[PDB]
Amino acid sequence: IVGGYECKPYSQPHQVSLNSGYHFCGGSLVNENWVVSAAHCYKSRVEVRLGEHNIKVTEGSEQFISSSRVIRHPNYSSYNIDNDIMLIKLSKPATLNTYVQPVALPTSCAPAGTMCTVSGWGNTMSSTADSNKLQCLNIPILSYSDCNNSYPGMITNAMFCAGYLEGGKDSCQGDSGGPVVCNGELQGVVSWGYGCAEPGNPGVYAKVCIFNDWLTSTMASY
Ligand SMILES: NCc1ccccc1
Ligand SMILES: [Ca+2]
Repeated sequence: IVGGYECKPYSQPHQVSLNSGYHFCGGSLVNENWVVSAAHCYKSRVEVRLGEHNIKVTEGSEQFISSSRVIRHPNYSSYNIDNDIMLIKLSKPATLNTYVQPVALPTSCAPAGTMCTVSGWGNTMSSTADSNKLQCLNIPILSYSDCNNSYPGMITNAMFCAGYLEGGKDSCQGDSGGPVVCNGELQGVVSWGYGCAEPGNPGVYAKVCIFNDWLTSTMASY
C-alpha cells in the first residue's frame, strides 16, 4: 500500500496473508471455510494466515491453516488477467473471534464515487511505512469512463478502477488478492495496474459483485 496509514491492529479482521515460505498475496475470509483471493496468485496448496497485524512477529492472535482446495475462476485468463478471482477452501474451519471475522459478499455493485478501504502487506515505496505491519488506504471507485480512459480497451466487465488519477495513493505488488471493502462488503480484489501510485494509472480490481453466483455455487459443491 502506497501513501496509506498503518491499520489499527485487527481493524480489518477478514484480511488474510497467503504464505508459501513468505507472504506473497493477500486474501479475504468470507466464511469459516472459505477465502477469496486473486486467480493470478494461484498455487495448488497455500498456508492461510489469519489474525495477523505484523506478519514477522508472533502476536498470539494468528491461526495458520493449510488449504484443502484452490479454485481459480473457470474463465481466468493469464493473457489479460481477466476474471482474476479465486476461492481457497480451508482444510479446517477458522475460529471466528476478535481477531478473525469474515467480510460480507456484495448485495449489489457499488457505484462510482463510493469510498472504500484497501489493505495489505505489499510494497509501500516509502522508508517510513513498514510493510510488515498491515497498511490501510481509503480509495474511491472510478467510473468506467475514467477507467477505460486510463487503460484503453483493457477493461472488461470483470474489472473496475479505484484510486486517484492524480497518483500518490494506491495498492501495489504484495497487496494482490487483497480486499477492497465498501459499506461493509467485499467489492474488489486487488488485481493489477501500471506501476503503483503513478498519476493517470489507477489500480484495477476484480469486480466481485458480478461473481456472486459463481462464489455461492462453488462454496457448496466443494
Ligand atoms: N497499483 C495497482 C497494482 C496492484 C497490484 C499489483 C500491481 C499494481
Ligand atoms: Ca504476527
